[PDB]
Amino acid sequence: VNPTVFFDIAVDGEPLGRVSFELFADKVPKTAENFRALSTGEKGFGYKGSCFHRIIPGFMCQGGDFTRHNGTGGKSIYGEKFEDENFILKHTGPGILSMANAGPNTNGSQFFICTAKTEWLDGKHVVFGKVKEGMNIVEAMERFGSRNGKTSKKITIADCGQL
Repeated sequence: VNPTVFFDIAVDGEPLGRVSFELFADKVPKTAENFRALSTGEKGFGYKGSCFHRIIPGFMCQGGDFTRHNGTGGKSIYGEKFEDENFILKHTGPGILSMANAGPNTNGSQFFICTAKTEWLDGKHVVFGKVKEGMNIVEAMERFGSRNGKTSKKITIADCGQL
């Protein structure tokens, strides 16, 4: 019953592979629904064609800024921003999907996929999903990051949607 969404990832336009996520709609329904709808594009905007702008190996891959492509944009399906729904789930290790923010109650569209345990984020970022298939593809993406987060090649969501 929890939804599954996919991203098809490309590297300088060349297909890399597919990542699928389970969204924890049973625990964070509002947050899960935002990501789901942005991944299908059903509200007329969303993730398709957007990039992963910041990738720090051994930490995380951050994306979802589909309006400015650099970490300073994005919007939710509820408006520019929405509240921190709850902090029931924790950042327990690689594969966790979590909301980026700029302060309390400032969730938009930006998210990150953790490639390490990031326990210091517990209670500050809302965890709402986890990689189900294709963690190997996230690992391959990570190799195009750097210490300061700039990517060596352009990493994009070529297609996405719901499975």
